[PDB]
Amino acid sequence: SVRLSGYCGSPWRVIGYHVVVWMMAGIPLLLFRWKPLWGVRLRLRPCNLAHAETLVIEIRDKEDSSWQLFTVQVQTEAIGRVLRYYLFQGQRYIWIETQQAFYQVSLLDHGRSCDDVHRSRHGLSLQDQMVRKAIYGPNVISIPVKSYPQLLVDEALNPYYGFQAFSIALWLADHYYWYALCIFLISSISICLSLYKTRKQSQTLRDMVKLSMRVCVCRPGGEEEWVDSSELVPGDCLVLPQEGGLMPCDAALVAGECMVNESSLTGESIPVLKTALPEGLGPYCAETHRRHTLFCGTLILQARAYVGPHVLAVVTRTGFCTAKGGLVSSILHPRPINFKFYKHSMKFVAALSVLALLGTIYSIFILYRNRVPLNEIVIRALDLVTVVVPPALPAAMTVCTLYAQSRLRRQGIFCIHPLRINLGGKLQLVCFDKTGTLTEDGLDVMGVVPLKGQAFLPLVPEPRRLPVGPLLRALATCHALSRLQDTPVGDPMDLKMVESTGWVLEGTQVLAVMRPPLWEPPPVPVSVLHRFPFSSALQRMSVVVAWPGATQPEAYVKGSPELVAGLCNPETVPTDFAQMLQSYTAAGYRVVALASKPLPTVPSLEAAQQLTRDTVEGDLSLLGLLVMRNLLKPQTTPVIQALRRTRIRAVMVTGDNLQTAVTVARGCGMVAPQEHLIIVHATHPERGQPASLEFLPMESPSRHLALSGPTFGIIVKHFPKLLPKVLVQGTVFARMAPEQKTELVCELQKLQYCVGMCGDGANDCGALKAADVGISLSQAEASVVSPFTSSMASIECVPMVIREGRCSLDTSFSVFKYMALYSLTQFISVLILYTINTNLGDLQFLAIDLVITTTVAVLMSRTGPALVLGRVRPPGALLSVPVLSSLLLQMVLVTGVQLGGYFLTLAQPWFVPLNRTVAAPDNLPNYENTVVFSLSSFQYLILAAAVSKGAPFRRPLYTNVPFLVALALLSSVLVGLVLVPGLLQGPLALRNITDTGFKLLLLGLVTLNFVGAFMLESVLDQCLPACLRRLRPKRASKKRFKQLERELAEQPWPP
Ligand SMILES: *[C@@H]1O[C@H](CO)[C@@H](O[C@@H]2O[C@H](CO)[C@@H](O)[C@H](O)[C@H]2NC(C)=O)[C@H](O)[C@H]1NC(C)=O
Ligand code: ALF
Ligand SMILES: [Mg+2]
Repeated sequence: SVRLSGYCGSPWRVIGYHVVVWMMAGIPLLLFRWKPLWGVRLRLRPCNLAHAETLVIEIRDKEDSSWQLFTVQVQTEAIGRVLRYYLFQGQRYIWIETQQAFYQVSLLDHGRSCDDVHRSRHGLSLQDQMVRKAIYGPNVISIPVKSYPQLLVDEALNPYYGFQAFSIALWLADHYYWYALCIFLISSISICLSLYKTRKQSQTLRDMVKLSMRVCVCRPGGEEEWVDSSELVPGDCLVLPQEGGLMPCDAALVAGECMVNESSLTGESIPVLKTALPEGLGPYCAETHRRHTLFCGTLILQARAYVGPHVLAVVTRTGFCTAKGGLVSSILHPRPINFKFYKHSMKFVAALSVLALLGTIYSIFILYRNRVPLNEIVIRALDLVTVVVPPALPAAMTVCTLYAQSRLRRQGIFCIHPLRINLGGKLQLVCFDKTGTLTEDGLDVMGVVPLKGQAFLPLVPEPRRLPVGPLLRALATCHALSRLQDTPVGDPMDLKMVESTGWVLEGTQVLAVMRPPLWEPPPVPVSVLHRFPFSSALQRMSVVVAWPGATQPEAYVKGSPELVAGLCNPETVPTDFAQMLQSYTAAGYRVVALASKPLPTVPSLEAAQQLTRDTVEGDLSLLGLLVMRNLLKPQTTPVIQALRRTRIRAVMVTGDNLQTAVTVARGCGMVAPQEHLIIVHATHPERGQPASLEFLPMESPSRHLALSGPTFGIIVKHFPKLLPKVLVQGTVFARMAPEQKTELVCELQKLQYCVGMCGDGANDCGALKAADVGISLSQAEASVVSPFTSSMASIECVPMVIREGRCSLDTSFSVFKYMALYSLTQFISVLILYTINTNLGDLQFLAIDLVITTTVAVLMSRTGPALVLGRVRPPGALLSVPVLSSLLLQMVLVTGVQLGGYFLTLAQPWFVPLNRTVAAPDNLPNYENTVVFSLSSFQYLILAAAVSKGAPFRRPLYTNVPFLVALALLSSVLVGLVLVPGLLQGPLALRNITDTGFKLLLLGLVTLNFVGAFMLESVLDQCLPACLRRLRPKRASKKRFKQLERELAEQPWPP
């Protein structure tokens, strides 16, 4: 469905439109452009799609008519005859000139037979390498680092900077030099900080994503060590390293068997067995199988060659095509954040521009009636537009976030992009990674089962209180651990077993001698006679150990419990073992069984110790099983209760097994004991019969759903109508691919849920960016991508960022209301004086614009958040009846006092009219200016105090002593300026009033509007919500999640 079009034109015609916009640099274009689509369409000069410079790709969603616009450069490279390559949206769409046909990179895949990949077991000649290198590019994910001019274009395209630039120009023209400098300097640091930050993030991301490991391509002429790094081709063959190696390319292992860590892909640190691909005549690609294939970013722990000279693999995917590359494409190319407040603010700012256009005509006509010079009128008309639309408004709103960032830094939460703190306020759903976020990172031995008799025996709580004798020996001496300088080096689970007992590891053939904790309530310090490894096929490791009693040694074999049972004698094995194993597996307790064979072998003789691995392990008595699980965390259960009490929903997104997710979620309190959990499985249509949705309930002593990634895939394609019904009711998503984690967050946010991701990353990094609020719980990988990074290493960060957001959004509402009211009250004062051929004097404007607004705006935004989270949520809508009503009614009172005062001043007999001949600047001292300015000054202080709500989301206003002091000291200066004739009257161009009575009445008008404003705001705040229900009782929410929850209330999908 993509709309791809070719382009060419006359060089003079291209230079012509470069004279129109490129000389202008675009900043006028956007000043005359609502949106660029109309311009974009035919700005570029069209041609045959055969030959092009850039390509207009317009991608349409047919269903929603989603005609998204893109323009993409044409790559021309010579293999030996030039081939056309197009780098669309990251990925390579390759154009064959001969067939006039676009073909995307990875269209090679035709379901290439398992046998086809086997046929290409060895990489072809330098001619094949040469062309493949041209077809697929280098084996790298190329993150572009853009230039300061290119970054400056995108930042400075923002229309407000255009308006600020226009404003600063007019201010330098009208001689308002002091404030002009302040707005320019504030802008300069803001743009610079944005540019510096933008470059740094790309630089760090480019550094992090780049992998530089030298590899050995396998070719009969070409199979040599470290022959290349970035040259490895999608068809090429490679030798897997015999030890630890980080895989550069997604590949399939032709020969041998390997153990890999998939922590990048899944987030589970436990090693996974990969075996040599069976040669398959059937035309099947490995994509579906996903089983015998090692992915880019995975670590090969162990690589074992048995059938061949070395472990041998064939590449499948390279560069941007690999899954890692898919995630890099996911973290690049980001959709903008949809926030009702920010768009509604721009609509309100636009509405003020319509009032400015009206104001300009009133200014023009009345000044023309005043018969002022034409020159004056054009500067003054424009000046009013800058009075109406406040040029500092963005800078003011940032001050709220800047404070909240500082509080968060003290709490240990390091937040880049502080405007994202506001999004914290609106969060309705927090999505959680399981491993190293909600649960503890390493599996911990919970207990051991004795098997004393024929049947199994009860689990022992404390390994430190080891039962003294053979179990105590077995647990202490069951080590694969290598001795290190004041440390045991080895596998964490093996370390945990040794640690949990409390025994410490320090003859001719005596190896790694085992000793006690050095408290006696048996010390019996013991030597390991023989040691046999945990081969992945075998699933068993055997340690022969002899205690210092001149006794027969015992051989302890630790293995997978079924294999241990198979090896173990049937009299030793219990019938209940299967049920016990099943129960512990279902509980999420890792079951690893240790068996004992009494051995009639002379100790300290290598001949006696030496036997066949299978013969030693062949028949034994099961000594016990070992049970290990994640312990949730200390603070995990509390945080989830608070979120659930607040009515914020919690969705467990894990890359782990669904059975584990079910038990941890129940423990977490995501699913409470009363709450009923349904398991949803979708069977794919492999037989051609269409896909079947199956719903199975879970029994335990707000109905919600548990899903797997495969199921999610089948629902996202084969049940599109039902996906919404899943998403609004699904609380556990398990075995989810790192792409699927992003996709969950994408489909949640299209349902109008404001969504927050908390995770330790490398798998959820995509979700961390995608989510409106992204919290990293690790300083590596996650930290770089996440807007918010904790160092606390708990879920307890999530409530703090909600609280800080709720304060920040409520403060941001008040600061916008203040900045709106200040611009309008100045707009009234300027127009009121303009009617009489007068203006607010220079240095009077400076008093209001510089000293008053800055002081109240900086000091009103200090208020920290409310102590405890409440069910009520801060409003998201700035363009709404409650806020607009407050502004309209406040302005009526404000206009009232000013007009009343002016006419009262006219009414008094001492009053003398102004010159009206000489101009607004020329008539420096005048009663009308003095009374308007004197009344107006107090209103800016009054409005600031009135708009600060405080109590529900922030600490009480009285707690903000600095703000009250600031208002008190500023109020004193103003009250002094009216009451006493002062030197300052000369600089501020104010005429003293003889009648103290009139001045006391003028203060009277101030105290009327003070009491009035506070009462007017309070009464509206109290009654308007009640009035809303009276006016519209049946009023229903527009948010899609709210509607779907209602539908579900009427009739339940999977009942
Ligand atoms: C108001 O405007 C000015 C204030 O300085 C004064 O007007 C000037 O007065 C002188 C005589 O003192 C005349 O020669 C000028 O023609 C006046 N010019 C203008 C432009 O007004 C005076 O105080 C007031 N003007 C009038 C006309 O009374
Ligand atoms: F640690 Al996870 F999905 F549970 F990355
Ligand atoms: Mg994790």
